[PDB]
Amino acid sequence: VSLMEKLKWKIKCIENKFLNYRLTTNETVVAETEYGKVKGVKRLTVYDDSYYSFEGIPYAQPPVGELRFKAPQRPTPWDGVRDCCNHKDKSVQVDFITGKVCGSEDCLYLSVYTNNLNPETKRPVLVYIHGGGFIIGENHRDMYGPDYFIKKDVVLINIQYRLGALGFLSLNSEDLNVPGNAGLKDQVMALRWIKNNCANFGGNPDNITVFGESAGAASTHYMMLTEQTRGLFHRGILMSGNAICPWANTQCQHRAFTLAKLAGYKGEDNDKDVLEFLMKAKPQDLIKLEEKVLTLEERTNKVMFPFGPTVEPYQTADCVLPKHPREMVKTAWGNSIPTMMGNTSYEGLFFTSILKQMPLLVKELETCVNFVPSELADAERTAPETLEMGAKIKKAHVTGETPTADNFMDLCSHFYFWFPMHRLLQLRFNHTSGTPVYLYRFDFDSEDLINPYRIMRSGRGVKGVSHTDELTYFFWNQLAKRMPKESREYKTIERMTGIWTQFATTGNPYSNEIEGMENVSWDPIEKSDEVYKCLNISDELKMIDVPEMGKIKQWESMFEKHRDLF
Repeated sequence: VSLMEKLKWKIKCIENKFLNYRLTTNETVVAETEYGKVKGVKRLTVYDDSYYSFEGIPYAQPPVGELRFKAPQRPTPWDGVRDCCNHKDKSVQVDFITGKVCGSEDCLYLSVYTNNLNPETKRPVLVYIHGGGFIIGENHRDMYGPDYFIKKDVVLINIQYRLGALGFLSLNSEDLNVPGNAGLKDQVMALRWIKNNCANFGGNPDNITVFGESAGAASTHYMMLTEQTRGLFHRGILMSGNAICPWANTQCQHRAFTLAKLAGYKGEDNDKDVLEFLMKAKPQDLIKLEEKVLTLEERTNKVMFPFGPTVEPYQTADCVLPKHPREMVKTAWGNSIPTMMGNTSYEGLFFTSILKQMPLLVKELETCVNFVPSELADAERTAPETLEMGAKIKKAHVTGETPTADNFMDLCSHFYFWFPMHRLLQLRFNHTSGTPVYLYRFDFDSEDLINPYRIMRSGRGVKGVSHTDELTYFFWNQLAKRMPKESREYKTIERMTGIWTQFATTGNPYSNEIEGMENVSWDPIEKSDEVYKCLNISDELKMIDVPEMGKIKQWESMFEKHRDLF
């Protein structure tokens, strides 16, 4: 990221800190938790609303020393009052703005927010799991400010979880107790905490909604798939992602050795000796080198991250993913709760930045063999069958004689997002009680209000609604400003938070008290639907057939001769 966005962000970081001190009040309050008392503080928003803020609540033991790479354990309770008027640090990670490593291993906390600690009725609880490809992200309010949501009468909770190799290291040997998915196990334990403690903050423990975007959507989906969380919550929202996305799981059992070797390890490839080295390495050395772990073959086969959620090699006490996600959908308790899913109108637009550095990537669309689902494609991507599948993909997105950057970004939309959603809906249909799933499409474009992901994707002055463009209308961030209440952006905040809270409350997203929704008939998707219908969200709200549907069926026809793998 540029020297200009570095000094620019540095200034906004200094501004957000002064604004945060300014928007703080003297009204501290104390709440009960099952681990002891916590002290929160009341804060202000730029729209002159206020909320109670409990930050840095530990939901697990700090996963340092001998707990590194290990499943999390419950934290130690305290007497007295724990100070929660400040944020703790984020997980160790590479800062996308600077490129420096930041964060700390002591990262397992959650934050709780609400406009009223003593509501006269129990409120719907909303749990946000942040995205960031399982390698970046945080629950700090400079990125995920509760300001928009606390205009509503909900309890909003933002969690953190271990990222990167520290969150997702996986070793085959059953004796060392590092099956993988530690970061997901973090999320489970936070869900358990939220279930037993939200009532102390005015939350209804029988009405909990979990949601997230990108990796957060995949996380949300995993929390719906695993037996570990059965009955913990009651609604789910998958925003631009789920667990059968190609980027949302990887078999990384061999990559530990590689990481150890990048970090200066001397010796052989057995897990024990590898683990011993990694266990004493500086956290920020491991994270800084994760970028270098993937082979050129792996990057070629579109493996996006070295460490991430994985099928665990053996089962233990806190096992989360004992089988491939497609298999888990077949018994998943979460299939039987109300679900909403969606995508933006131009997801792949996110990859503008990557294309700018590698224009050679556009030539991949000459045969498109690299984008054929990996379970179908051959190693070298040279078999005639693979060239055949690649051709069907090519027909879907190459509009001219030569592929363009726009063709490319349009393909990514489907490869990374629309096609996986399709596969999930059809799999779920064969294995469900018949609880509704609702679809939306986020199509509202604006440059007048943005979020920090736009700095990373180099989305400055770029038309179209990219992946993460919607976050701006759910959460306050240090690049936000107060918007006139009649502006299109303000109306979209209102609509977006209105629908999400309406869904959270009732398991049904429709409300006539939401402006623009008076002609809306939002029906869920049925197994017998050849065509998906979705609430299209732009300047107006309108029910439509998903525009991406023809290209989706094109991708599905790759599985004409392998219908078992669909």
